[PDB]
Amino acid sequence: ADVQQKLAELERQSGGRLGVALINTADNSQILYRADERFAMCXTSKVMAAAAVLKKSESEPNLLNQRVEIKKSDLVNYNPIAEKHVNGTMSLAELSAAALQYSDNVAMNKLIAHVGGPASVTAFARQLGDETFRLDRTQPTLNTAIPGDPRDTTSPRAMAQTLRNLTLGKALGDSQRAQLVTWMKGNTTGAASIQAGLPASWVVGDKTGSGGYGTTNDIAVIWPKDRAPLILVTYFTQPQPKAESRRDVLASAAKIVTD
Ligand SMILES: [Cl-]
Ligand code: NA
Repeated sequence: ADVQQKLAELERQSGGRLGVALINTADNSQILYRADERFAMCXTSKVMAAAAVLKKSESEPNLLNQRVEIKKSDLVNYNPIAEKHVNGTMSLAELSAAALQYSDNVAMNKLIAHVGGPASVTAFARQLGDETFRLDRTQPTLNTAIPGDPRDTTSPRAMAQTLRNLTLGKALGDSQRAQLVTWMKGNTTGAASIQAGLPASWVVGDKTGSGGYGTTNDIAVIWPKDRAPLILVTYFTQPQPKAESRRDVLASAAKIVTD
């Protein structure tokens, strides 16, 4: 009740729309706030794309070593890693790491294309038992985050459950699960988001997202000191098309639900 009041107060002060789902594996409990509403995933969808490639690799041993050409025509709006590799190749492992750890747009698009496109990523989610996730578009258009638009959305509840399956459950084989967790623990983009609301000693693997309407997102697997792990999804979006980022809102939500 108090956690619910605190999240409602945070949402009101922020001016936007906040979605939270925490799974605490200590006691199999959840803390939910707008957890069945849809939110634009933005960058957070790259976990599903990378997981689809990892799943494909379970029946294609050297898949992660497969080379992918990077060309000027592949560049999109945010290419921090791929821009360094234009006119050469990157492996699927390198693209997965760039997508997950730097939010590289080109890398996401190569993962999407490899597995057959947005509808194939969505079909993979369905195979896992996630009937909420939808990836409709590639980068950069999947980030538009227009209010009322269901494209490229999921709910906090569904994303938390799916992230739990991918990182702590059995969606992926042991090698592939460990690889996903290692990639997420090496993320470089999340220090101001969920991590900023947790004690410094806790270990986090996370994936952020951002987009139009000031959309600011983070999804995380969290190992608190000497405790069972948590899964936390914090999704946030705002009324104005050109609203600025609000990573502090995600940090505040994380602090509220883990205090
Ligand atoms: Cl505006
Ligand atoms: Na989206």
